[PDB]
Amino acid sequence: DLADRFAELERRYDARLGVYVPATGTTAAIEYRADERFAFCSTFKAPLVAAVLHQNPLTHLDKLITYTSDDIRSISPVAQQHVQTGMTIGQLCDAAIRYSDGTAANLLLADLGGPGGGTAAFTGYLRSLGDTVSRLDAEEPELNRDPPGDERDTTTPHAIALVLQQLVLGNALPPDKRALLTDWMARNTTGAKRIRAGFPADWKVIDKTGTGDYGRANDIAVVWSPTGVPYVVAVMSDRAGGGYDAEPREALLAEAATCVAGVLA
Amino acid sequence: DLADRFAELERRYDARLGVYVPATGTTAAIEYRADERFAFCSTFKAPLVAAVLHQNPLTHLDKLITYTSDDIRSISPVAQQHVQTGMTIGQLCDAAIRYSDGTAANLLLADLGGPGGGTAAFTGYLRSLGDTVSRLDAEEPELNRDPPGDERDTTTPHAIALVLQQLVLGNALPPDKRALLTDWMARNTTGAKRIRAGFPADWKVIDKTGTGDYGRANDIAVVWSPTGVPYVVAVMSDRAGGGYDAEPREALLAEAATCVAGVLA
Amino acid sequence: DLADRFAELERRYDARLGVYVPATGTTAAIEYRADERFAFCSTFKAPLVAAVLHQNPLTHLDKLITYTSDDIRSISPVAQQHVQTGMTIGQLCDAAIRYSDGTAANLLLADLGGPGGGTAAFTGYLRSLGDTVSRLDAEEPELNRDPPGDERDTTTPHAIALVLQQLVLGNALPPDKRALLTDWMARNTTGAKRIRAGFPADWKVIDKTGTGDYGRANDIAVVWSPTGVPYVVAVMSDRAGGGYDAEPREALLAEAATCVAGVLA
Amino acid sequence: DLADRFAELERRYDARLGVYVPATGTTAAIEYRADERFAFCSTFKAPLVAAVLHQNPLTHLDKLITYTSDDIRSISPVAQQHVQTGMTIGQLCDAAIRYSDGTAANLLLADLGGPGGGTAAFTGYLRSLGDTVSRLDAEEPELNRDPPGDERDTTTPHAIALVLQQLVLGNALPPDKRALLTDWMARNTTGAKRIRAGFPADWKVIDKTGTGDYGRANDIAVVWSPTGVPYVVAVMSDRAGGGYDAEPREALLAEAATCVAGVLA
Ligand SMILES: *C(=O)/C=C/N[C@@H](C(=O)O)C(C)(C)S(=O)O
Ligand SMILES: *C(=O)/C=C/N[C@@H](C(=O)O)C(C)(C)S(=O)O
Ligand SMILES: *C(=O)/C=C/N[C@@H](C(=O)O)C(C)(C)S(=O)O
Ligand SMILES: *C(=O)/C=C\N[C@@H](C(=O)O)C(C)(C)S(=O)O
Repeated sequence: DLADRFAELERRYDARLGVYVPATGTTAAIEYRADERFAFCSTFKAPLVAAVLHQNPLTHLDKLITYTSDDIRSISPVAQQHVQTGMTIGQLCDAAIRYSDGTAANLLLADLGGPGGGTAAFTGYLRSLGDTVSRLDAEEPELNRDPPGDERDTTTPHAIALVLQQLVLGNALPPDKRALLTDWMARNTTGAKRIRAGFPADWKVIDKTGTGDYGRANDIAVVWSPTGVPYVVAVMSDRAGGGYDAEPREALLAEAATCVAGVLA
Repeated sequence: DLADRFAELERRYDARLGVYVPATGTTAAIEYRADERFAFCSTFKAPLVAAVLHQNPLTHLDKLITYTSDDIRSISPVAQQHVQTGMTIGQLCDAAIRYSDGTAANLLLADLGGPGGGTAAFTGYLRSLGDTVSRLDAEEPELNRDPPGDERDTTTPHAIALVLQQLVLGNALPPDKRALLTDWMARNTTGAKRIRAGFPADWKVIDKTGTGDYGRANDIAVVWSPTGVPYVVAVMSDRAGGGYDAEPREALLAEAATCVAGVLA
Repeated sequence: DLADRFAELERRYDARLGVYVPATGTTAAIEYRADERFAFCSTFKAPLVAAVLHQNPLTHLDKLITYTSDDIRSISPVAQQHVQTGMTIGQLCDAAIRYSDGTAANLLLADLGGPGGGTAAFTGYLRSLGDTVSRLDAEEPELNRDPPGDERDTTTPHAIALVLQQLVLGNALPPDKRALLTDWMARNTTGAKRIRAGFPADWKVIDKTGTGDYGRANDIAVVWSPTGVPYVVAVMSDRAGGGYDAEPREALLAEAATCVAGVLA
Repeated sequence: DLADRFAELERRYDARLGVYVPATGTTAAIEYRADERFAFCSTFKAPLVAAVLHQNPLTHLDKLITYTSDDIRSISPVAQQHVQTGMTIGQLCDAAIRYSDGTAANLLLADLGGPGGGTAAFTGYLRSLGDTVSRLDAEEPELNRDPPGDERDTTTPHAIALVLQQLVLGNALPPDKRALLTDWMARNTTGAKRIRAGFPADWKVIDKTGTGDYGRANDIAVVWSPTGVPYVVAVMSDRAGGGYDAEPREALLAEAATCVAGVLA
C-alpha cells in the first residue's frame, strides 16, 4: 500500500501530507488526504494567470500597469525593480508564475476586478472549471497566514489537481493561450527542491510552488514520462502542530514525489 | 506488491527481470528473481578489480603491462589506443571499469594468474567473499554469449548484490584501496541510461554496467539517498527468447530502478 | 593581432568588449580595453565572499542570519525559500556565488559592516589587495543599472583579473578558506554559456558571472590547462549604445574565450 | 600569426605537424606543412567506405562476406567476433569507420576489387575526386609502417582535406549514401583525445583517426560552429626522429585543433 509510505513520511517529518494524482486510462488515481483542505498559499497564482488569459484577448498583455511603494506588500523580487517604470500585464504573469511575485499577483487579482480586489472573481473562475470547493478570500500575504481549521483561502489536493489538468492538458484555454501558461510554469524558478527533486531527470516537470506559515509547503505540477505520458501531481502539506512559525520541510515534498514516480513507472 | 510492477515490466519489454537490494536497518530486502542466474557480462569487472587490488600492494598499480594486436579481441576503446605504449595495472583498472574496456579485463584476469587465464582465480576470490554460486568460466567476449540455460559465467542478483556491498560498504578492502574502486565506479561512463536514469539527480549513483547477446543488460550500483543512506541495487535482465540477436532494452533497467526508488524513500 | 579578432566580435555583436588574462611565465598578457572601466554587476560577489572569509574565523560561517520579506529586493532564488528558517553565513556564501543570489550578497555586505551596508568595506578590502581602481557604491540591484560613463560600481578587466589571481592562485586567503572559495566557484551554475562555453571540456573552469542592464555581460574565471597550468581570464562587455533595455549577448563571451583558448594552447 | 604557434608545438612535442583547413567563403585557408606528405595510416578508411558506397547501390550493403582466422591481421575488434558468422558489407563499413577495424578495411579494399587487394582501385577513386597526390599501395598493417621519406601509402593535409570536403560537404556521393558515411563518422569511437578534445563542446565534430609507427598520429574531421558553419580540419603528424617505435603524441593534435578553433571563432 502506497498509503503506508505516505503515512510514514508524515510521522518522519511530523507533517500532514496531501497527495492527488488524477487517474489516467492506464493508471488508478493516487489519493492521500486528497479531499482535506490545505491553504493555497502561492499556488493560486497558476489559475490566477489563466483567468486573466481567459477573460481578455491576447492584446491585453501589452497593457501597462503602474504602482507605488505602498503596493509592495509581500516578497516581490521583480515588482520592486519596476516601481518607476511600471509593468505590462504579461510581465506580471511572468513574475507571478516563475518567481511567485506577490505584488504581481495582487495586481493580476485587481486586474480581474471586483470585490476585495476581485478575489470573488477568482473563486468564480474556479467554479466554471467545476471546482466548487476551493475559495480565495484574502490577498498576498494574508492568505498564507490563515490559521488551521479555517476554510478561507483553502483548496484540496483533489480539487486543484483537476483544475491544473483542465488548464494544461484539457481545453480550458485555447491552445495559443495554453502555450503561454505552460511555458511560464516550465521555467518556474522556485520548485527545484520539491516535486522537481523527486522525479528522475528524464521526466519533464512544470510546477508552481506554495509556502506559508504553520510549515506550509505546496507544489502542484504536470510531469511527463520519458515516453511522453502526462500526469498531474498535487502535493500539499503543513505542520500545524509546530505552531505559527514551524519550519516547512521541502524534503517531504521531494520524498513524496519519489513515491509517486515509483508507482507511475 | 512491488513484484506486480516488476512483472508488468517483464511483459511490457519481453524480458526476464532480476532485482536485489540487500536489507538495511530501516528497510526490508527487495527481491525479484533474486536467486535466479543471469549472465555476468561486464559486471564481473568490478570484483575483478577488487581481486587485483586485494592480492597486491598499492605499488603494483604502476607495473607496466604490454600487449599485442592479437590481444584486442573485443571492443577496447582505451587499450586499442595504447598498443604501442603499454598500460599500467592502474590504467587497466580504470579502463575495465570506466569504459568497460574488454582487453583491460582480460589482462587483469591474466595478472591474477593461474588456470585458464585466471578465471578460476577470480571465482576463488568470490568464494572467499562468501559467494557460493557465481562462476567465471571464460574471457571476453565469449563470457557474454553463453546460450540460455548454460550456468557458465553466471551470477545471481542476490549473490552479486552482496559482493558489491562488501567491496564498497564493508571491509573486504582497506580504506586506501576501497577508495580507488569507489572512485572508478563513481566515474563510470557507460550507465547513464540505466540505474542512474531511474534515480533522481540528488541521489548519488556509482555503477558498473554489463551487456551481452540474447538481449542481456545488467547494471550493479551503490546509491546514496540525499540524506546519506547507502543502498546496493542489483538489476539484471535478459531476453533469451528473442534469440542470440535480441536487442537489450535499457529502459527496463531504468524503470525498475525508479520503482526501487519509491520503495526506498 | 588577437586585437583584430576581438574588434571583429565587437562589430559583430554591437558591443564593447574588455578582456584581460594576466601573464604567466610561459605566456604574455592578453589585453583588450583592459584598463577601461566596466560595470561590476554580480562579479563583485566573488571577492566579497573572500572578504567575509578573510575577516572572520571559519566557524563564523555557522552564524545564523535571519531576514524578512522586505529584504528580498532582487531575484534571490535561494534566499526567497528560507525566509522562515533563516540562512547561515556559509549558506549565504554558497548562494551568492553559485546562484548569484541577490539577497545573499546584500546580507553579506552588511556582515562586512560599515558605511552604507558595507560597500565602503568591500571597497577597502580591494584596496588592501592592491586594487586602486574598482569601487562599490550601491547594493543589489541598483549596482547593475548605473548609466554608462558613470564610475560608480565599476572595475576594469585588468584590475579584477589581478584580484581574482591573488584570491585563488596566490595567498590572500589561507588554504582552508581559499579551498572553500575555489570549490564554490567550481560549482557555479550561471556560467554555462560564457567562458565555460569557449574552452574545450578537458580544461577545468571556475567562474562567477555578471549581468545587468545596457546589455552588460561579464564573466571572470580561472582555467586550468589539461596539463594543469592555471590562467585567469577576465571578460567583460556591455552594449550601452542600445540603451537600458539592450539585450546582453553571452555568445560574445563564449567566442572571446574561444579566441583566448587558442592563443594559450 | 597562427603559423608561429604551429611551429611552437612541433618543438614542444618534438614532432612534425601538418594542418589544413580549406578556406570558406568567410574565412581563409589555414596551412602548415599542408603539402608535405604524411602517412595515411587508418584515415584512408574514410574515403574507402565512400568508394564502396559510390560504385555500388545501397543494396550491396546487405551482401555477406565470410572470412577465416588467417584474415585477421591487424587490430580487428569487431571482425574477430564474427569469424564463424561472417559480416555484411555494411557492418564492414561501420566497423571500419567507427572502430578503425583493420580486417574490415582489408575486406572493403578487396570488395572494391582489383590488383593487390585492390589498392590501385582505391587510388583510382581518389584521382576522380581530383586528388593527384595521394596513393595507397599496401594493406593493414603494412601501410602504417612504411619508412619516413618513402611515398607509398601517403597523402597530404591539403590533399585529404578536399576529399573529405567533397565527401561530406560536396556532391561526391548522393544524399542517401552521404547520410550513412556522415553518421558513421559522427559516431566514431577512436577520436576522443584528438580534434574532438580541442574544439569546444558546442561545436559538432565528426572524424576518422589514423595511427601508426614512427609516432604517426592523424585525425581528419568536419566540425560545425555553434551557429552551423561547417569546416574541414586536417591535422597529421609524425615523429620520425625518435625511431620506429617512437610514441605518438595525441596531445599535439588536441592542441593544434584548439589553435585552429581560436581563429575560426
Ligand atoms: C507565495 O504566494 C508566498 C509565500 N509566502 C511565504 C514565503 O516563503 O514567501 C511567507 C510566509 C514568507 S510571506 O507571505 O512573505
Ligand atoms: C548579477 O550581476 C545580477 C543580478 N541582477 C540583474 C540580472 O540580470 O539578473 C538584474 C538587475 C536584471 S536582476 O536583480 O534580475
Ligand atoms: C589503422 O587503423 C591503424 C592501426 N595501426 C597501429 C595502431 O596503433 O592502431 C598499429 C601499431 C596497431 S598497426 O601497424 O596495425
Ligand atoms: C562486457 O561483458 C561488456 C560488453 N561487451 C559486449 C557489448 O555489448 O559491447 C560485446 C561482448 C558484444 S562487445 O563486442 O564489446
